[PDB]
This record gives sequence, structure tokens and C-alpha cells, in this order.
Amino acid sequence: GTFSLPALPYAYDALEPSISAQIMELHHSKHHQTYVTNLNNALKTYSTALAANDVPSQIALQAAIKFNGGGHINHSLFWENLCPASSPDADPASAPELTAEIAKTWGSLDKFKEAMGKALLGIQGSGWGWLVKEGSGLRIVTTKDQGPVVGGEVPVFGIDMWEHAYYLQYLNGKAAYVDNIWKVINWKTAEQRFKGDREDAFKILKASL
Amino acid sequence: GTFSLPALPYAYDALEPSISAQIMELHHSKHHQTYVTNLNNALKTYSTALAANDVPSQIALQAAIKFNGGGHINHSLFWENLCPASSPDADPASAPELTAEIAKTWGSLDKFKEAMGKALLGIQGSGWGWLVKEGSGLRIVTTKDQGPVVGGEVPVFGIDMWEHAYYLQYLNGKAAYVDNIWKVINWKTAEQRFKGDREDAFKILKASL
Amino acid sequence: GTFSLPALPYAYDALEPSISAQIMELHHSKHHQTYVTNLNNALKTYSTALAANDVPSQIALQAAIKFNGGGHINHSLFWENLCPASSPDADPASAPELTAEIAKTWGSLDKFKEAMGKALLGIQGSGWGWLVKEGSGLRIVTTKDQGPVVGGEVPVFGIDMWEHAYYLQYLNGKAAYVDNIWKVINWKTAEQRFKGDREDAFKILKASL
Amino acid sequence: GTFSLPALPYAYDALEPSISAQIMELHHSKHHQTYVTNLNNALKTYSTALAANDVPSQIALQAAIKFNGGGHINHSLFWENLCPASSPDADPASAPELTAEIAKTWGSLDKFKEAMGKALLGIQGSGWGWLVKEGSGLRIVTTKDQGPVVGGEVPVFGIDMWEHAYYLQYLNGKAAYVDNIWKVINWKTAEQRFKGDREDAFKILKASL
Ligand SMILES: [Fe+3]
Ligand SMILES: [Fe+3]
Ligand SMILES: [Fe+3]
Ligand SMILES: [Fe+3]
Repeated sequence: GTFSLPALPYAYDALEPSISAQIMELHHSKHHQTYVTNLNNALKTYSTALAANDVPSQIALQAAIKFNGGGHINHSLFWENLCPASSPDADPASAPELTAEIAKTWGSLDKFKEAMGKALLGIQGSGWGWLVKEGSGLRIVTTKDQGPVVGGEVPVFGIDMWEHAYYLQYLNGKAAYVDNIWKVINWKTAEQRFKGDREDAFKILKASL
Repeated sequence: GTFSLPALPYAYDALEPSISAQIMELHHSKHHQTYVTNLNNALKTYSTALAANDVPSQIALQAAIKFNGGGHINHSLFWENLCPASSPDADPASAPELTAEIAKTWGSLDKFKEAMGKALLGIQGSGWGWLVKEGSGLRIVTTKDQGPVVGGEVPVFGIDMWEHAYYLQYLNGKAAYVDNIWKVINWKTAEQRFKGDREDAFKILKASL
Repeated sequence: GTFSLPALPYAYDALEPSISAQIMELHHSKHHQTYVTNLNNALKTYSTALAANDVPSQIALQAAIKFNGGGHINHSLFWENLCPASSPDADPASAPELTAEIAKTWGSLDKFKEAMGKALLGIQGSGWGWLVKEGSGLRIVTTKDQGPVVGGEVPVFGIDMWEHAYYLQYLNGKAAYVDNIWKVINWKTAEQRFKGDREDAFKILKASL
Repeated sequence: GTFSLPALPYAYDALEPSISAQIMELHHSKHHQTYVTNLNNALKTYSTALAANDVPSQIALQAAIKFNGGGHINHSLFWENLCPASSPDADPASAPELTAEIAKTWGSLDKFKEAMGKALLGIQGSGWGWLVKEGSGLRIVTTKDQGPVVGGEVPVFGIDMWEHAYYLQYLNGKAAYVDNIWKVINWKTAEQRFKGDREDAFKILKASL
């Protein structure tokens, strides 16, 4: 249980005006931090419950590990696939192979953005939207709460649709949040994940879910 | 039939300082309004699938009807069991029979508040906490997203734990939100529901979800 | 990894004409047997992958333990909530408290049967339909493949909608399968589970999923 | 412009003894027919939701369109890459360019058949196995339920592993089903798809899923 909060690749105000400095600070230093802290605590306590043959605690702590582990994975991925709007990495030309495949699948990048926006706005309750790479092709999938993408689904990029991700700035207007987050998507990161050029940093953690 | 947004029993700023006027206005005129409008619209689309005897499309629509129906039910109940902190109705002395049963079940009102607080704070993602009456007894139960309490679980009062219920004022501090909402609980409404003097306004809608 | 195939409470032909003897024999002696055998084998192999610090195999074997563990749990529960159509246990009058609550939730037993039937027919691919008891009331839920009901969802009874559960007798006519399986539902078992009077045989196994 | 069930290229009994006449008739006239009917009806309901600007129903109906559209696509492809065992089209010599690339990728046709069999048998629940062409190369991929291969994953041939594809004849013995289906694979069709001489008849439908 020695997981740590990652440093952001940028300052808390670096994604303005798409995402406010207050949201970024809270989202990282409070929400993500709490997932890390509670993940570590559940993992250590789980080791005690296993040795004690305490089946009720094992079941409860496994659920806590899945929730907080998913929160750690998802937010870690999220920071990496965001960048300042002025960065060259926010230009989809940074992702030639990914955008070529997107066009073959949805017709165009704009048509893909429309489809993913509808999926994001359709999530009931808290959750995430993902572009994932499967052997059978690219696909848009959503997960509830802190469910991570696992198995044969390789995450290309994710967008957080929990209300804490946008409410202070956009209020109930989650559509405006989604419209603006496209400006700060790190297409360089998405390309690297699509091509398989980044090792999976959470391979071990996924084994504990 | 069709559904409408109920007026609040009080002005948008009447629950300050426990709940801000901006939250109340957004929560009512935007969030609850959207559940009502989307419920009506989804029911209309469902009726076309009914006329076409298109059962597969009927099935696909059922989840959206339940989500917006539950949202209408839950928020409708919520407004009724809130009131200004200065009202006599916020005094638990307004609920002699209910508080008597709370005391026999949890030992004291404070011990019940502690148990309810733990349940509310333990919800993962979006959801609601409820005090329900089963037969002559009481129980704390939770629902996920906009799930309503159904069947023999008679709602006495509910507390919304979606982030939109508190984030603008309390940020990530859901514990402070819960601590302060006790000041604006309408115990007179809770007493009337416990005694069975308020009708189940959504009996038919609930049975169809 | 010492799990065993339970004997049926009745002969392979005892559920005719609702479910053929050929289906029951295959479903029990081949399908359920295979889940038991592969569950046991996956549990032992996991110890090798854990001791070997083979994280890739751990992830793969956990998927096999969850899949076969779920298959073992689901089919074990299934046999218990079926019985011969001529038994008094197939009469819903055997479940007064459960059917009373069903009527309070859906309006009537017939309306509940209609709702659960549509849920069963709406499953995409392989899966199960369940009546579950949650603190917030009775609920119809479906699971995909061999996902079991866990957590705050207490299973009251389940119906297998994998094609192997009906195809030899009903072919593509899964609606006819559902219509007829009501005749062999063991409402005595359902009542006992609803009342909390049956032991959970799989507490330990659930800790391994 | 609505969708229609394609006629088979052969009689229902033409693939015996590998696949029985009863399976083919049910698989085509009932299973595939139902996907076509439910696809058309879901699309009509969707157009109603579009005219009503009922976005929640649109999102819900897209899931039904994806399921039934995938079923239509997958089975349409399936019939074309089967043929009578006595046809010259079942001889892999009909596919010189494809088998050359298969041998370069897996070492031999037999080694490819072994790899494909392992993938097919490892599917949990319902799904499909596919040989796809990526760029100039080949890959074995699977889809779950009625998921189609999309984008740059060009289908060369697919094999249905839903239980309705084999159960009446092979019962639980899906391995024997896979062993025997090689005898009725249409390698002429596979060659034409590999070289890009058959157009993608479902490009528009796939872009909307
Ligand atoms: Fe978040
Ligand atoms: Fe709310
Ligand atoms: Fe089964
Ligand atoms: Fe099929």
C-alpha cells in the first residue's frame, strides 16, 4: 500500500479557461489524494483481514480497493491526457495514427467528438467516458463511478463526468464543460497509448482488483 | 400521466446558511426540472413504441424512465422534508412519535444522526440516504443515483448526496454538508409521513419503474 | 479449491414439461460440473501465479476464478429455487411475505412476472435475471454471463437465460421458456431467502472473486 | 430504405454434416431475422425521439441499434464465409494471397487454425472470433455478444460462438463444433475480402454505432 499522488504535468491554472484553477486544485489535492490515501489504507487493512480469516472485512475491503484503486488509475490517466490549450500536444495533428483510425471508424474527428459528447452527457450519475482500443477496433465506452477500463480495453483517453469535475465553473451545464475540454485534450498522450508506446504503470494494482 | 415541477414551500434563500440560495435555485429550477421534463418526454417516446407493439424498444427505454422518474420522486420528497432553520418545524420536538421510535431503535437522536451520517458519507458516487418506516419500525437505507425507495419502505425523509447538492458551498466537504443539513430538516413533515398522514403521491409511477 | 457439484433436489426429469430431462442432465452434469472443475483448478493455479509473482497470470487466473466461481454460485442457487410443478412449493401461496411485498412494489404478482419476463428477454447475450432484496426494496436486476448477485443485493431467486438453459426444448423461443419456468419456481425457497432463513453457502468463495 | 434479411447463398442443408439443416434454418430465419426486425423498429423509434428532441431516449435507443445492427452485420458476413464442404471454395487453395500471409504470420495454416480455435474457445458467454486484415497484416480478434469489427479492422472471416450456432448438434461440445466448421469455411470469400475486392456494405451503419 505505497501508492502516491502523481505530480501534475502542469500548474493548477495551466488548463484555463477550459478548467479553472480551483477545480484543478480540488480535483488533484483533495479528490485524487483521498483515493490514494484510502487505497493505501484498504490495502494494508486487507492484509490484516486475510491473515485473520476475517471474511466480512475481506469482502468489504476488496470493494474499497476497487473503488479507490479505480479512482487512482482513472485520475492518473486523466491528468496525462490533458494539457494546456496552447501546447502543440493539444493539436490533433499530434496523433496522426489515432486520428486516421478515428476517421475510419466514425467518418471524421468531428463526428467522433459528437458521439463521445453524447455518451458523456448520457451517463446516469457519476462516471467516466473513454475512448478505448480493442483488438476489434476503437470504441467509446462509459464506466460508472470509478470503474476503470480493464481487460482487452486499452484506454486511449478519458473524460471525468463526476460533477466535481466541472460544477464550480459550469454549474449544471455539463454540455459546455465537454465542449471546452476538447481544447485541453493531450492528443500526444492519446497517440502514444494508441500505439502502445507507454508501459502500463498500474499492471500490479489491476491484479488487486 | 404527466408530471410537473412542484413549487418549493419556501424561497430559494430560506435554507441559508445551511444550503445556499444558488444551490437551491439550481437544484430546483435546473436539476429537478430536467428530471421532470425528461420523464415526460421519455414517456411520450415510450408510448409510440407501445402503439407500434415494439417491445424491444420499450425495454431499451425503461432505464431512462426509471432514472428520471426516480429523480422526480426523490427531489419532490426532498423539498418537503426541508424547512427554514428558524421554523418550529425544524425542531425535532415537532415529531414526538417519530423521535420516540428513533430513540428506541438507535438509543438517541444523536446516535441516529451519527448512524445516518456514516451511511450518507459511505455512498460511492451519486446517491441518497433515507430514513424509512418498515411496518412500525425504522431503518436507514441508501439508494444509488436516482433510485427511489419502493414497496413497503415508506420514506420518512431523504438526504441528497449527489455532489450538486452541496459542492458550490461545501466543495468536497460532504461531512460539513451533512453536519449542517440537520438544522433544516423538516421534522413536522417527517412526523406526518411516519404516522401515515401523507399520501404516497407517486404510488402508480413507482410501480411502473 | 475443494468445491463440489451439488446433487439436485430432484430427478433430471422432475421439472418436465417446463424443462426437459435432457436439458437438466446436460445443464447439471456438464455445464455446472465444468464450472466446478475449472474453479478448483484456477484456485490452485492462482497460488502458483501468486508465489511466482507472475502478475500477468494472476490477472488472467482471477478472471477465471470470478467466471467459474460465479457459474458455481449461480447454478447452485438456481437448482434450489426450482421444484416440480406439482409440488406445493411451486404455489406462490408458499411465499406470503414475499408476494405481499411484490404486490406492494409492482401492484400484483402478475405485473411482477410481466416485468421480470421483459427484463429476462432484454438480456443481450448470455446472462441471468434476478429478484433481489435491497434495503431500499425489491428490485429486478440482470447480470451478464456468470456475474453473481453480491453486496447489498440479496438474491431471492434467479432465472438462467443462457441459451443452453432452454435451446434444446424451446429453440429460439426464449419467451416460451420464460412463460413456462414460472410453473417450476420454488416459492418456498424464495420465501426463506426473503426472510433471511437460509445460510449463505458461498461466503468464503465470494471473498475470492 | 430499411434493412433486410439476405438470402443464404445455399440451401439450409448444404453445410451438413458440419452444421445441421435445423441450425441453419433457425439461425437465419429466426435469429438473424429478429436482429433485422428489431434493428428496423429501433431505428423508427429513434427517428421519433429525434423529431421530439428527446435526447435521453436517443441515447438509450442507440444501444439497441448497436446490438441489433451488429447482429445484422455479423450474420451477414457469416453466411458469405461459409460454403458446402464439397465446394472448391472450401479448399484453401482458393485463397493463395491470404494463406501466404497466414503462413508468414503464424508459420502455417494449421498453426493459425490452432490459434483461432484457442481464441474461439476462450470467449466467455456469447461472442465471435474473427480473422481481420490490418494494413497488409493479419490478426485474430474477438468480439463480445454482437459487437462488430470496425474501423481499420477489415473482416476476412468470422466464426459465431453463440450457443445457438452449435448447441442443437454439438450440445456443450463447442470444441467439436470448431473442429468441424473449418470444413465449410469459404476461402474464396476470405480471399476476396483480404484483397479488398468486396466492398463494405455496412459502412454507413457501422459509422452510426
Ligand atoms: Fe474526478
Ligand atoms: Fe439532487
Ligand atoms: Fe446455465
Ligand atoms: Fe448467431
